[PDB]
Amino acid sequence: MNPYARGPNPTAASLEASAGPFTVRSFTVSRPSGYGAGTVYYPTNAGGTVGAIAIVPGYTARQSSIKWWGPRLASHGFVVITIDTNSTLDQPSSRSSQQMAALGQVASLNGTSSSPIYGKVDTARMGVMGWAMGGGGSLISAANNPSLKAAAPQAPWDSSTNFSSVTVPTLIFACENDSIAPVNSSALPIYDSMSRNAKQFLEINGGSHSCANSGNSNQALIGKKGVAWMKRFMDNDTRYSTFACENPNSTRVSDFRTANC
Ligand SMILES: O=[N+]([O-])c1ccc(O)cc1
Repeated sequence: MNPYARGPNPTAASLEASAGPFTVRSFTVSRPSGYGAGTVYYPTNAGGTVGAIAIVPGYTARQSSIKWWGPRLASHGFVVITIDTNSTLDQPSSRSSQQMAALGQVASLNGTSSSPIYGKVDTARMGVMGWAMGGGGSLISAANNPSLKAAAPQAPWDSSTNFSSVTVPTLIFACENDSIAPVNSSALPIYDSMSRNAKQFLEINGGSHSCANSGNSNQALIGKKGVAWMKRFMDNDTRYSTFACENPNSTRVSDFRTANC
């Protein structure tokens, strides 16, 4: 009787696949509200309203770096907006404001009859993702908006690592050999600061700073985990509890931690 459960029962194979069960379409945002540019990905056949996820790139970067998440997540039953920031050189606090503005605009479009996502979104169920400074921005978003249902930043950085205010379920993807935002001074301290949430830390063996970006060679695992985390926590969908919470016990993972999951 979970009103938010969508799609067939998951399997490892179905979550590792390039595409989930639903057909995906996309469109460009005509007039971004409070951010630079956006692409919205959505399922055409999810069978009920779905939650929305906003995804932000890192410093200097654009939608291309994070775009693979759009179809991957949308095909499992989410509306996903990938953004460009107002400036490629925006810092994490500005990136958080823009991420939240993008979620607001998804809500606007859900109420706009000419939009392809008209009536497709449950605006009460939202999540945040992003790379590097965009990952820091996602954590700021979560700290400031505790009704967000999930966060899953990748290779995050912020000038502070104290995210003890975050009560939103948070999965941190990290990249072992990150030279930009080293794990030991960025992703791991951030993970360790969070005391009141379901949380997880998944470090990719040998990964550079771009190890969770479009074109990575761990899309099966990373995509399984991101989808599972969003499903479990955005949809309250306990079919995904093991996928969300498990240690993959994988040679592709150099460090795994989880708590309250
Ligand atoms: O953009 N970032 O991910 C950064 C920026 C500066 C820094 O010293 C470390 C990481």
